[PDB]
Amino acid sequence: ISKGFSTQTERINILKAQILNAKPCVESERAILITESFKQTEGQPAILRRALALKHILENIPITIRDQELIVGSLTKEPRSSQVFPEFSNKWLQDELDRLNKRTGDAFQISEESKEKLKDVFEYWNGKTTSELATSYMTEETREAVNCDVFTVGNYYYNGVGHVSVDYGKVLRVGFNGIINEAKEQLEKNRSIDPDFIKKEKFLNSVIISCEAAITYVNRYAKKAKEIADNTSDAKRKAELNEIAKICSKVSGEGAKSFYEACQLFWFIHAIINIESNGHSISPARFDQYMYPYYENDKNITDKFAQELIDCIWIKLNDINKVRDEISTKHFGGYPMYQNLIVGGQNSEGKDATNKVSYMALEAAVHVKLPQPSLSVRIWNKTPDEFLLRAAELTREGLGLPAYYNDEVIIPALVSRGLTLEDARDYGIIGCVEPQKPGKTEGWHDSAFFNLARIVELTINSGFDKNKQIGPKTQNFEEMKSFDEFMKAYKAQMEYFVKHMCCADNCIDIAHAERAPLPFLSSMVDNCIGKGKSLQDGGAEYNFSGPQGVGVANIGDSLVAVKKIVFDENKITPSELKKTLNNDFKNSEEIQALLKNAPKFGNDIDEVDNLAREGALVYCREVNKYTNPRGGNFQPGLYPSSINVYFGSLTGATPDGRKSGQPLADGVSPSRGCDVSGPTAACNSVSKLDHFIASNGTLFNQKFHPSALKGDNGLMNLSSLIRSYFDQKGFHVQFNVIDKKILLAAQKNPEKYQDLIVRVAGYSAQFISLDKSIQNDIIARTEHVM
Amino acid sequence: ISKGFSTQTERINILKAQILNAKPCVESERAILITESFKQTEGQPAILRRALALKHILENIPITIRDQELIVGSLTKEPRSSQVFPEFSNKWLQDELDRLNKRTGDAFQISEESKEKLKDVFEYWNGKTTSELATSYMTEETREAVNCDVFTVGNYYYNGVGHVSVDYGKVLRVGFNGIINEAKEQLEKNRSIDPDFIKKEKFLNSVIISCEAAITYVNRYAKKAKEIADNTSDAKRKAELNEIAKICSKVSGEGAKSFYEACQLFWFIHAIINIESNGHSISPARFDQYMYPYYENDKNITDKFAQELIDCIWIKLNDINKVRDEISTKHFGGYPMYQNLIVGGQNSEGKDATNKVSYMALEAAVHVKLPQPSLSVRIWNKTPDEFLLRAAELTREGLGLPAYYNDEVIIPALVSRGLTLEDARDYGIIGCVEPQKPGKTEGWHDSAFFNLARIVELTINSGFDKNKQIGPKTQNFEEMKSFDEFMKAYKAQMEYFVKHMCCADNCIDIAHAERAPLPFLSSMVDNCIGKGKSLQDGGAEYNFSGPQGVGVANIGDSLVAVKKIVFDENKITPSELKKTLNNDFKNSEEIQALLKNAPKFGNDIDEVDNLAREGALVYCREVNKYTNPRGGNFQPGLYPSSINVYFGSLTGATPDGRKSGQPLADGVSPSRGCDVSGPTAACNSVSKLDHFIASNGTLFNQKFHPSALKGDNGLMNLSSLIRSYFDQKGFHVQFNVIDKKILLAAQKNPEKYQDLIVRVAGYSAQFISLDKSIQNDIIARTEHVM
Repeated sequence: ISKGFSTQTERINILKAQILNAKPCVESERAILITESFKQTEGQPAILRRALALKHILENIPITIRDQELIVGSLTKEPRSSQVFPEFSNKWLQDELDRLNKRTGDAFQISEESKEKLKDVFEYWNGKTTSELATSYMTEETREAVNCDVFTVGNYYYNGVGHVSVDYGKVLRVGFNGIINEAKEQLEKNRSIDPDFIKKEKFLNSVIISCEAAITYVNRYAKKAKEIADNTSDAKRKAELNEIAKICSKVSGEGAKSFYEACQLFWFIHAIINIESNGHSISPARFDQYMYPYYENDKNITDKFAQELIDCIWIKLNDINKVRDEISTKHFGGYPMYQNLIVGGQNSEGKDATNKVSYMALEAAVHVKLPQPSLSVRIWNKTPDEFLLRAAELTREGLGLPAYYNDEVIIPALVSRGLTLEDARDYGIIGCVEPQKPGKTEGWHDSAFFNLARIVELTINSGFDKNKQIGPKTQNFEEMKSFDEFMKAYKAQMEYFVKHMCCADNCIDIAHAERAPLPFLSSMVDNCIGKGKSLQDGGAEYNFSGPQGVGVANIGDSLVAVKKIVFDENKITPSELKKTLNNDFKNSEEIQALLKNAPKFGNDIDEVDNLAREGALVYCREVNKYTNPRGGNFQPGLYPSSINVYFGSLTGATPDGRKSGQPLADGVSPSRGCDVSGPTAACNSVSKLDHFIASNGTLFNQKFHPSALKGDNGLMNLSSLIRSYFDQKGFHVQFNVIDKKILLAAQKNPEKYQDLIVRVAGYSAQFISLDKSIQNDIIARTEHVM
Repeated sequence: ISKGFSTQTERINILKAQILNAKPCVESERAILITESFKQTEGQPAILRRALALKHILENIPITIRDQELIVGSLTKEPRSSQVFPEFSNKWLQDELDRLNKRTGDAFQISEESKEKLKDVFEYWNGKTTSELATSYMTEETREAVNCDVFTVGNYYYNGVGHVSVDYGKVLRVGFNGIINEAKEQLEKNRSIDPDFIKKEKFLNSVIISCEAAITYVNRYAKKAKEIADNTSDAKRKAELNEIAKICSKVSGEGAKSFYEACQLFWFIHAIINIESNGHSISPARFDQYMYPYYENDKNITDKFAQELIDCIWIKLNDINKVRDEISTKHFGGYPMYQNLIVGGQNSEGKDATNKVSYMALEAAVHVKLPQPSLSVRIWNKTPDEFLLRAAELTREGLGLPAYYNDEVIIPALVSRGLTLEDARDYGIIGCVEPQKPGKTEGWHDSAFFNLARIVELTINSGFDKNKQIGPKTQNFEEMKSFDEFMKAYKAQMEYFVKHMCCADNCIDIAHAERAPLPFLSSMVDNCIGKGKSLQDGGAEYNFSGPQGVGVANIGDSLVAVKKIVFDENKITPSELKKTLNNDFKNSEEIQALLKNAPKFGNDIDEVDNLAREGALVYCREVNKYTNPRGGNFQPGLYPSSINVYFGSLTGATPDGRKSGQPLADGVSPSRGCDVSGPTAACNSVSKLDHFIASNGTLFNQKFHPSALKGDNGLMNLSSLIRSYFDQKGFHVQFNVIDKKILLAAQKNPEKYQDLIVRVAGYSAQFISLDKSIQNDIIARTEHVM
């Protein structure tokens, strides 16, 4: 049953326009301030330096209240802009200062004045960043493996970590004063003559200073609100501002006690986190679970105003941005922050937890129609039908939202990783598809991207690449007589690179703990205050590291091709295939056709599906061998953000028929046009993979022609498709519902399609802000009907 | 049976004249070099920065070979001068640049050029020293306790740690190449995917770089030797310089294989240690045990040359110097380095270990007659009579040498602190009187000086001092009715300050580990290479921290006076005594007389000797409660260097009759002229203290009139005095044998007595280089006869 969606107030349109009409730029205030503070704390421990720096920033950072805002708090003067974080890395910025506004995608403006002020910043931070210490900790062998174009650990290397869902619920209940009082109590409790207390004390004091600075920050908006009110004409806007001033004053240090207060305090928590560090994927998680109580108890609010407040937060979540270097930008195209917000699911007791706020979140997506937040819904055996159908309506809107997650697979997967059953049932998603128990984890849910297809090249070329032996010298492909020998060489190549990728991640882990322990963020994740340790030092109850494998379909299709055509049927000799591949099928399209016609993943053909499964398993098993410095384990992920295009441009021709330089498959999805047996057959193939071991998450994309979702019948079919895929143990699925014509038009006349939103992989983005190479990949994806 | 001493070669007199005619100065080379290197290693981990800095220093530090030297290696161009160590502290130097000349005590010259060059040094190291981080780690309350004249933790706060006896024996056998290969083997052993290996690898690589730098340092001298030889006329000196070149070449990286090579390699090890850090008390320890094998196996050497070589080392040990701030200089007056070298004793099997070299060491002291090294002898039940008598002859020479140590007390004391019986039996002395198992310890043997008399003052004034409550507000003295109430208040004051002294020590401990881990020094102490941890990080097998209590006699005499005169006989009320003390006995000498006539420590009077024991035990028991960041325990020591005088000037009048500002007693010695019952009665009193608990060492001074050691009979009396004191469980004892008239003359005409050496406390010094206040204290010490 289609119910349709309500309409947003005019204010929502005003606010939305602010985001879309904004010209993304790089501001310099924060960079100046943090450098300023660090110059004065040279003789203080890192944790105190971080606390004092946050304090200096929050007391001097410019304060902005955009016109018509109900929820205030902006990190940059210009909307949808980015601050700078010199503490992690900055030389890349110094190199790109003049070509930032010359980008085809993810372009950023920067005044001549800002360029001038950053000079001193670059000068001071030379050798004092986390990225430089990280490099120093790595062995020479690891530094080389890092530059072989097999994997990339740049995410946490060039910028902050993030990828966490803080315990918003706790802070909303006790406010910043509560966090302070808790730290003060621990300080009293653990007082001791034991040397260990020395460092624990500095950590706790750092937490106090941080939350105190947070209280100052909120008060600053409180004062600014009045100054605007006193000089605003119409009593309506004046009245709203006086309310804002009043609300900010209360949630200044106290906990929320009304829905409005809860919304504002929630935003300040989220905002401050993004000022302390620029790691993205700061996910609100189960927003409907911790916000509902405040909605239910507020006896003076109307559902209309409650909805408007929510719509404002949806818009504020879009105001945050982050500038990355040229290369990294290809890994995260479309100004993505990946702030995942999930709705629905079950509670810790195993009962359904759908509530009104669950539905208001879905409604907001339609009211705002912006890339953020990354709206998601949890599905389980007892998911109410109305809820799943309502999510289906949203999907039909063509925003790529929401992403669907299967409780039936994730819960068991999390418990096997060490979470209690209660914590597992209460999971939220971080960034793209990474599950975690909110308020208790330091997951590092995206510590690297690993190119699986690249390993196939190395196996065929015995570790030799370009003009150097970059990987182990495994058995020559030419001398192989069985597929087993190929699989052993494949595993040997896999083992070597996974080892160095993880080792590299651990050096970066150490660097962050050594130069950038986060006092503020740590105060909201369990055990940090109790243990007197930061997140970087293992204070979290649960600790993980999550590296992503990219090219699942390419690996499955390649292995079956080598197995069937070379070793089984002997149509080609190893020596012939190797030459053909190294030559990119030049003067040998007969062999390419033979490869392209081989069985392909995504058609419910077990012979290939099982090799895609096994190929991925070799990767996942290698990752499970590793441990991080925080005492946690590494767990495999299979998602790609937008790196499948970049990775593909660095990979030669592969045994599945793909020509050199072409994009790799996205997530665990079948390759372009290879899934020619319908949506269902494709879901059956994907569900054959091991979605339990890849506990860091797997991503599955599917694109339907609009006609497939028309009418109630269309909604019914989408629900069946989803349920059927999840019953077979699928991890996640999300859908694009657009006509190819609209996308093509967008490429011709961007000006006319500024509000066009499309799903990339785990997140939605403004289509015209994506590089052409990413746009084309999306356009080329298989299009299904039901 | 006196045997007199042989005569040194003319060369020794020439080398000796170099030290005495030198004018101590502060050079700037090292300061410039380490600063330059640190600017280039900003992005490296601390351990690597320290390794690279040592490398840069050793490759560019001026090389110097003084005339007629047989053993080469000089740390400063000008003899007996000091290099600078900005990494620990340096602001104090900036403040004293212009008054280093005007000193009455340890005066240092500094060129106008050096002053200019240090400007950059001061500017760069701001906030980057160990002292600044140490302060930052301390709490508010601890910082205050540190600045109220009760104790001082300045030693390891302003400069390096040191106070260690490296495993010289090992390096002499395997050479620097041996250490390097051992580190390389460990690197291959421990190599694993475990995150912990990351930091261990950096440490081991740091060790390699350091030993490699040490190798090139030795080679630079090899090259310089020739460069000089090619420019010297008389074939005799030319031949020596060519021989020096050969030796430095072999010993360059390999172990010694002749007495000469052993002597030269020994000095290089010692010298380089003093280039990496300026922590003093770098003690050669059992020189006779590890040097004897090389002497015995050398078949081409004569005892005359072997002795000359030893005399050369003796002179070289006097070439090293260290500048300290005005205040610290009062704690360590006389240009002291406290390099303790000990001979005799038993081996790990419990058999006597006296050997030929044991005697050559004693002989060397008479040949050179300089303040260093701090010669000592080990004495036990089976010590050969000839040996003890020969040591007695040396004592008669009046150099203050040698210090005597009782194996019968020390061995048991060390075993109770955790050392195996074998390690304890192989102890050597660090600095003044601090015992340790060489090559396996990080003892921190002089982490602080605690003023015991000051606690008595705070007990009487209820923690109120000057114009503020600095200590606990213990029971008001005026309302005390029994001695028990007094002791309880005394313990309460003691507890409070010992707690903060130790906590402060722990913060400094952490600071050194965080900013100054030593790669080179650590490589020669057991478990460091094996554990992949530096000395500062707990790599040593044995770990301790040793704070010194000062004013034992003053505490004993004060407690018996309060007990007897006030509580037992009621001659005066508490209120009256308190008033009289705060008034420094003004217009109440009748009361002072009464206090001075009360029983005094040092006369074999149990009533007072026991309160001296008990008063000291309160201090010792408090210290035992604490542990350091390296997993070790704190152990009490009772010695004062020269701080008894400084501490005295900061202490008001005390209940024993001592007027405000007067020196406190030295070590465990009776106060000036209170021991009026002969040397034996004094020894009996001191032996009543608990010398086992004060495992960090106790110091006992005694001064005899020259007539007491005249003739063989005099030598036998001294042997019996020593035997009796040790049989009664005394820890240590040393004697000054000098005529009062000579010291007074030296004060009147310094120029005439430049070679006059006298015993301060645990070390001998050049009398004229000592400040007048310290000179007078020594002159005022009780003079005994036998």
